[PDB]
Amino acid sequence: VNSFSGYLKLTDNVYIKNADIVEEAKKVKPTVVVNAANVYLKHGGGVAGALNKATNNAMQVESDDYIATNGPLKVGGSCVLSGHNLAKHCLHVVGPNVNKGEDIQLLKSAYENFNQHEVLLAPLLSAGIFGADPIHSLRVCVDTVRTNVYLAVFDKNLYDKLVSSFL
Ligand SMILES: O=C(O)c1ccc(O)c(F)c1
Repeated sequence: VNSFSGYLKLTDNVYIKNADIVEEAKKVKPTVVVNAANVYLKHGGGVAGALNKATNNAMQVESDDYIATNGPLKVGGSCVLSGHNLAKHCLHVVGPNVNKGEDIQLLKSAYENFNQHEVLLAPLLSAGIFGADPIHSLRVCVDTVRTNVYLAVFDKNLYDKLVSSFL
């Protein structure tokens, strides 16, 4: 049994809810929240800007030190950093950004990072400002992630379309 409430069950291991990820993390304090990161860990908009704003910019300060030491992530890759006031840990995962021309086949590689964690609160990778089709992102999630994932979908309209169209 875990703390997540109000989710619709899609599969054995994937759950979904219409919720602002910033507010869900604050309520649950999950072991892992996933950030929709870029390779530079520059958290300016979308899930990253909102998560980072909720940490009062402490996520960005920590991230800048990580990049200064290690250099940029790979598209499809990840790193584990602090969850600050939102979670124990933040798993920063880089999905491909269609608005930069990145290979959508890298979305499966991105979701494979989730399998290193037993339970996660996450957004749909490569959705929203990353430019991918969220229906596709949910299909790749279900077909790739084997650990227990609780997906927070920001837009109510999109949430209802993802549920209604789910195979
Ligand atoms: O899921 C998203 O796309 C999401 C969530 C919260 C935000 O503030 C945002 F800009 C985007």
